[PDB]
Amino acid sequence: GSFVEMVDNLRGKSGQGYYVEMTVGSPPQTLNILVDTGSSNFAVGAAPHPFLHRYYQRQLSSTYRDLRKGVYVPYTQGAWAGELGTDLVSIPHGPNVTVRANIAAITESDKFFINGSNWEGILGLAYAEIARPDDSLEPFFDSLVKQTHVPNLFSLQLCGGGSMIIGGIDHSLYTGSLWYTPIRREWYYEVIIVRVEINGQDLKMDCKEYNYDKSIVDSGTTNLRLPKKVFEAAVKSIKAASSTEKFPDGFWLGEQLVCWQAGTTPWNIFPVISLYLMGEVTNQSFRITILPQQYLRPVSQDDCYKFAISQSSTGTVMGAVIMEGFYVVFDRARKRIGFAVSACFRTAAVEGPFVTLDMEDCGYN
Ligand SMILES: C[C@@H]1CCc2cccc(c2)C[C@@](C)(N)C(=O)OCc2cc(nc(N(C)S(C)(=O)=O)c2)CC1
Repeated sequence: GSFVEMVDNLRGKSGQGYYVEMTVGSPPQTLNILVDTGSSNFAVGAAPHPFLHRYYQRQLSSTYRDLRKGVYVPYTQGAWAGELGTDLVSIPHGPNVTVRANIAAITESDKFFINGSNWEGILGLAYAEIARPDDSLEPFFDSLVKQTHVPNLFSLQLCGGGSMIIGGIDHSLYTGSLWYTPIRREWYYEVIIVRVEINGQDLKMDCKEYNYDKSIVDSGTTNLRLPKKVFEAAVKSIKAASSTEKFPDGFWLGEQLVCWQAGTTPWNIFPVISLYLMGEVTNQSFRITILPQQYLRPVSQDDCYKFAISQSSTGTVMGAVIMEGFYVVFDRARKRIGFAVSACFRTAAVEGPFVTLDMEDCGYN
């Protein structure tokens, strides 16, 4: 494959984030940067912190330009404050280009950096609409596309480290066909879920509930996060389908873990979950099917697991444990996201087409 040099350019895991090396400034300062499709700011630790191995030293970069404006970014989890500027940025195991990008130098933070995660900054790959301080601060990928001929597309294979292929699709990273769902709105990577099944049994909720108040794809969130009403129905259904064994109720709430003798985890007793996504043709959908190996996240002779489906008050979030099944293509150029079975008794699947009527009615307005 022509994209071979980008294969395996990611390290990390679902619980702590996946990261890529990025080289900033002149002379080069290389840092580990969280790959985040749920936000739109590029920002790096720029001062000592207990959880940081290295940080950006602006004074040592001759190409750094201070924008003389501060920025504050609150996330679903954590927040940071810093100073805005621009500097030269390249991705050594990514595209063969160097761009002048906005960069926020993080000087203070709260509950953001994670001990032992090995990343020192964040690459927000979503759109300008959700950038801070506002949509005038051009996100990194926008600068990349504006300043270079790199195609307006990237793809993520999260294993399952992983691969971020920038500017194309690497056919070695998936099997079968790619199936595409429209990007509903260019802010988050917003999609539309049209049906949910647990072991082939329809959850039978009004599809508007699945997307209230939005459904997004976020590589920087661990879990499948669901609106409360959906979470409740899904857990009731999963519990019923896995009755071969009994689990404490707090397990389903993430307040308890269960551990099995290494190699004895009874995967076969847990159901598969299918999420149907709106397709590219009228009344057409496809499904991605999620295994217990995905939604039971590993945390001696015992293997401990946390239930990785949880509640949200801000809509559905298809996080890393969902993406780990799949090669996911963020086709910005054609405003669509593709899913295929990742090259990394049951298997994760992407299947279609299905006939689903009134799919337009599933989205929040
Ligand atoms: C991979 C994550 C680490 C990287 C990370 C930390 C903190 C913020 C972000 C990204 C940015 C953004 C935009 N991704 C964000 O705000 O995610 C919400 C989030 C993160 C995390 N857990 C969340 N959940 C509460 S859970 C356990 O249900 O998956 C939600 C921590 C794991």
